Amino acid sequence: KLRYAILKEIFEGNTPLSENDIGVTEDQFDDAVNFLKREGYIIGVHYSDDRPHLYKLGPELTEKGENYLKENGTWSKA
Repeated sequence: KLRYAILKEIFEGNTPLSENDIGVTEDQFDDAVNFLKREGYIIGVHYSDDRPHLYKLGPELTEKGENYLKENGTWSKA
């Protein structure tokens, strides 16, 4: 539901981006990033304190993640 939505925000946002800023809670953003990392949609996810933190350079999209945006792109967001 929010998986593509956050991915799209990453894609054009160029990172980093906040959770409240994209429109979700910490744990929602966290779960999304972790899930997307696991399945292989994005890479460059670095853990700091405990949770994933995005920097200004690092989060890279995979072909699968990029292709996913093309299909699930039919979502009114941004």
